Amino acid sequence: NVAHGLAWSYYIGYLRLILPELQARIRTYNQHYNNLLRGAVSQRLYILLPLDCGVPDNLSMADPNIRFLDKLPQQVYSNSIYELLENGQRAGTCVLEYATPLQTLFAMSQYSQAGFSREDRLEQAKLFCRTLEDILADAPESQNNCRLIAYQEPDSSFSLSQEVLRHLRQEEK
Amino acid sequence: NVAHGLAWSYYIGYLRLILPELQARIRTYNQHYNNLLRGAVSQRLYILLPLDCGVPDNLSMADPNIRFLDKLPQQVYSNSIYELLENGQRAGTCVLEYATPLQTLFAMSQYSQAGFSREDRLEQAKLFCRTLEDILADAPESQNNCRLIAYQEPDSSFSLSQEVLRHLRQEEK
Repeated sequence: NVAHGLAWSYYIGYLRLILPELQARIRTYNQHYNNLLRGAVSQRLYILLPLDCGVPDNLSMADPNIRFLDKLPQQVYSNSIYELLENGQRAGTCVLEYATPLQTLFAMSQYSQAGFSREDRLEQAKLFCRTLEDILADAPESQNNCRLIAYQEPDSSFSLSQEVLRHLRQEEK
Repeated sequence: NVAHGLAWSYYIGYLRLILPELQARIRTYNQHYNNLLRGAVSQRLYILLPLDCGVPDNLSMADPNIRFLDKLPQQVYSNSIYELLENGQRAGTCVLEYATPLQTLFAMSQYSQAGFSREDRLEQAKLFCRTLEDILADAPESQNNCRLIAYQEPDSSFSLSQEVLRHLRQEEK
């Protein structure tokens, strides 16, 4: 039942650290990194939670319509702005990253001495989102600075860019 | 019951990574970083587990008889060699560090929305060592490359250097 510790550490040792000074680093990119143009990166941190726990080290490997734009300026943690493409053109920009602890779950199910099957993994990943949802709920302001994008995959097709673009548009209003 | 996830992640995402190429990086420091002298740093990774979960960011703050000697050479993870002093003179050298996840436990008990008392912390820290002991047992070779130094503190006095120097000598034979 590793999910509990996974969620607490991820909030306590990461989110609660970067999330407070988050929107600031963004308006800095949007308004103080250029003279000629205002940037339009969303205000929130988008966290990918594939319940499959696959974490490609390049999001273009997950979707060529997700392209790295720039590093979120600092103030040390490194974050990444991405543009999302739709029909060959930019539909949004946000800071985007995987929830790193899913790597632990993935790796746990590739390691014999753990007795960890794909079904264990899934059961644990879902548990992880729910625990994290709950922590962020009872955590002041934090829940508002970020949005959780949990998803699985069928056997049709799946667009990660469309998935993000949803919240990226559903938040414009 | 965060300890389980804490232990698995610490093994899966850290120990199982650095421990394999560990003794190599040490003999490199001991035999290939100098021409005139052979180094005498121990072969194992010494992991501090204060059940109090206090982690000072300088081990000289924990014990002035523990002094930073050098960074363990690489091959990216950074590690630290320490000399241990006894009566003003060097009694051993080893690579030494805290088990980082105890920070999560410490911080959890300083954060209201968690319902985490000192007693919760202790109960959880001990749980963490035991889980980690068990993982390292059923993990080939790994258990041999490292030694776990769990300890609490009274209300007499406690020497961290003496504690380490124990294993540092109990391993010489």
